[PDB]
This record gives sequence, structure tokens and C-alpha cells, in this order.
Amino acid sequence: APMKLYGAVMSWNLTRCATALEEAGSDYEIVPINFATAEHKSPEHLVRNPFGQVPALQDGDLYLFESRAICKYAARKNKPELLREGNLEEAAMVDVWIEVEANQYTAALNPILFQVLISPMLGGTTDQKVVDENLEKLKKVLEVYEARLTKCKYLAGDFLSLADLNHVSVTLCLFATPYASVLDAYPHVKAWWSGLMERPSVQKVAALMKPSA
Amino acid sequence: APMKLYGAVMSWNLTRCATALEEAGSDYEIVPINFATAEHKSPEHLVRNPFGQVPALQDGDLYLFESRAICKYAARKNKPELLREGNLEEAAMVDVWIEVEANQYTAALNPILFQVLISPMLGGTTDQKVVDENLEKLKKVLEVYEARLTKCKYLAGDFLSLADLNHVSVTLCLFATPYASVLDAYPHVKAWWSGLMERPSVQKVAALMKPSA
Ligand SMILES: CCNc1nc(NC(C)C)nc(SC[C@H](NC(=O)CC[C@H](N)C(=O)O)C(=O)NCC(=O)O)n1
Ligand SMILES: CCNc1nc(NC(C)C)nc(SC[C@H](NC(=O)CC[C@H](N)C(=O)O)C(=O)NCC(=O)O)n1
Repeated sequence: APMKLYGAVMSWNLTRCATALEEAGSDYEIVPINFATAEHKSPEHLVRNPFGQVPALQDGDLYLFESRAICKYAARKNKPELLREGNLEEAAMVDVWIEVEANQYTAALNPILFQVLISPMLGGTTDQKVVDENLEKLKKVLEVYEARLTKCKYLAGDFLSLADLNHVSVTLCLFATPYASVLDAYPHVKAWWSGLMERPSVQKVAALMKPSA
Repeated sequence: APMKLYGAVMSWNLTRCATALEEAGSDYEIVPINFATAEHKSPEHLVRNPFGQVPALQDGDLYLFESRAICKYAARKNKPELLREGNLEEAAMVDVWIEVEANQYTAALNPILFQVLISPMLGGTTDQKVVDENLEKLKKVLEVYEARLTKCKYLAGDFLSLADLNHVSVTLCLFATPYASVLDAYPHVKAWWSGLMERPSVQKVAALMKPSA
């Protein structure tokens, strides 16, 4: 009996777990959730995430939330080589660039991507000040990324981590704007990305969320 | 032998490394970085963290950064009970609530903490509407916490774990500001903090912060 990825396939949080599991090879069924009815906020979803969010990933009697916790369990079933926790120096850095995403990448991206995508489709318009400010930010943050792989071939060094995979969900949405010309004038990160895109679980993902939202 | 933790102790990121370090019994020295002279952007420090912030650990010729990455190292070096790896249900409980603090506890404490401590250092002032408006987000996350620590001794189990220790830092800073009464309305969160104040290692950081009494 496979795993249920709860919540909508639009969200890069959720198209984060599924990049984990599809790369994992896990067994995952996505079960969509109704925000319209508030079913993310029932007793029925107040076992799967007691704040009231998605993703979850139910597994037997397992209720795991948060995106990046969830995306880990993918790793330690499926290819634990994604984690690399045979090595307290290699697990070290895989957790450096796991975190560098949540706090330096996404954190600059998110601001561009709910201004050119969440806000407009909600009736507000693109606030271009706040587009510009985080573009800059995401520039800076893109410098480091270039260096890191101007040297190492990847992010936690020279193997496929959970770190890299964690990057694509939200990055695909840049390519859903014309704002992913940033990715190109840094040459080592661009070509890095393509790599992931080439990989054929970005592709299930990169068509998972393409169709509908 | 010895581990190097860079960054001022006024940072509460930095005091969250340097408390995972204490429980784990590691061997760390805190070398100060200093914001005023911009020691953090020194072409020096950009080798311990290319972004330009504290913390970074130095261990060996290995540098880490990102608080949460480096409280992984401490648990994954000198005390592997703290993560419970090799037990996917318990090791997965832990990662979860490591996101929980990151996204639900601190993500509301942050701007409380900034409003009432940092902000007065620059401009004179605290935005009491910010303070009030993340206060109630924090009252909201508490209630889960109350739910979960009636099910459980500690956060991820009845084991102690990274999980509760990653909280200790900001909760302390929370007793700096006048809103540290909010944990009275929730008795089981009160136990568990005060419980976890008894630890040698929480007090070692209690008086790294305040001078002492
Ligand atoms: C462009 C697409 N962006 C978009 N569209 C919509 N549309 C809607 C149907 C909401 N849904 C989503 S995020 C849902 C959200 N999750 C979270 O932010 C959870 C993220 C958390 N840090 C972790 O990874 O668990 C949550 O529960 N919302 C909190 C709540 O409503 O209480 N994204
Ligand atoms: C007594 C005041 N304590 C105080 N005052 C200020 N701001 C003002 C006081 C000036 N800074 C903070 S710590 C959070 C942040 N570090 C980063 O977030 C680090 C990024 C990463 N997530 C991490 O955990 O290391 C930063 O301070 N680092 C600064 C940096 O970016 O270099 N606290």
C-alpha cells in the first residue's frame, strides 16, 4: 500500500516532496485537498498536519508533515545515497545546501514568484519594487551558487543529494516566468539545472504542475 | 582537537549552534564575529561562509554554516541519540519537528524578537502591531505544542532530540522581552521548557546570554 502525498499539485512545497519520491522511486499517490471547503482544516486533516497545511505524506500510520522533513523520508527508504549519511563529513554538507535553499534561495525566490504569479491571480498586481529587491538578492545568492559549482560539480560536492532535488520544484516556476534569464549569465548553475531537467523526475514533475497550475 | 563557532552571541542563530554543541558535549570555542566593523564580510570570513554571515563552524578544514546544519554536525559527531537515526519512524518524527520550530515557532518569534530587541538599537522603536500580529500567530502555534506534549514527553517522542534543543535559543530570548508570559496559558509547554532549563547545557547558554545573575 503506497504513500499518499496530500494537497494540491500546483504548490512548489508539494512539487518538492514529489521530486523526492519520484527520484526515490517511492510508492506515492497524491490525494488532493479542498481549500475551497476548508478541508485542509478539518478533523479529517488535523491528523495529517496539525497546523492545517499540506504537503503531508501518510505512510501506514505515519503522518509526516513539512516539505523538507517529508522529502527526507523519501531519501531514507529509497535511495539513502541521496542523504549520504554513511559519512558525518558528507551528511554535513548535504545539510549545508539543504539549508542554503530554504533560507537563501527560496527566500529570495518566493518574493519574486508570488508577485508575478500568486498576487496577480488573486487580484493584486505585480509589485515591481519587491520584484527588483529580491532579484538583486537572488543575484548575490546566485553568485555563491556559481563558485560552489565552478568548483564542485554539485551542491553538497560531487553526488546527488536531497539538496539539489530540493532546488527544482520552485525553479521550474522561474521558467514559468521570463525571469529565468538570471539563471543563464551565471554559467555553472545554468548547466547544473539542465542536468536536473534532463534527469527524468524533474520531467514528471515539470509536467506534473505544468498542465493545470 | 577543537571546534570553532564564529559569530556574536547576540545572534540567536549562533546561540542555537552553541547549545547543540553543549548537550552533545562537543569541543567548541566561540570566536566572536562582529557586525560593526563588518567582520562577517571580511574576505577572511567569506571562506567560512560565502554569504557573509554567522554562524559558521570550523571543524578540521571543513566549514559548515546555517545554524540548523551545524546543530546536525553536533548531533552527528558526538551524540547520535539526538537524531535517533536508524529508526525511520523516530528519525522521521524529529526532522518533522525541526521544521516545526523553523517555520511555526521561530517564524513567529523572529519578528517579536526583532521588534522588541534589535529594532530599538537602530531607530528608537518597536512596531507594536507587528509585535501584536506575530504574537497571535505564536499563540496559534502554541496550541499545537500543547496538543503534542500531552501525547509525548518531549517534542518528537518521549526521547529528547535535536527537535527540542533547536527551540532553546529563541525561547530564551523570549524571556528577554515582556511577552514571555504567553507560555503560561499552555501548561504542558511550560513543563517542557522548564524541564529543559534544568539541563546543564541549557543553563550553560542561559548565562552565555545574560551575564549571569
Ligand atoms: C502558485 C501556487 N502557490 C500555492 N497555491 C496554493 N493555493 C491554495 C489552495 C492555498 N497552495 C499552495 S501552499 C498551501 C500551504 N502550505 C504551506 O506553505 C506549507 C509549507 C511549509 N513550510 C512546509 O513545507 O510544510 C498552506 O496550508 N496554507 C496554509 C493555510 O491555508 O492554513 N501554494
Ligand atoms: C542583539 C541583536 N541580535 C540579532 N540582531 C541581528 N540584526 C541586528 C541586531 C543588526 N542579527 C541577528 S541574527 C540572524 C541573522 N543571521 C542569519 O539569519 C544567518 C542565516 C542562517 N539561517 C543562519 O541561521 O545562520 C543575522 O543576524 N546575521 C547578519 C548577517 O546576515 O550577517 N540577531
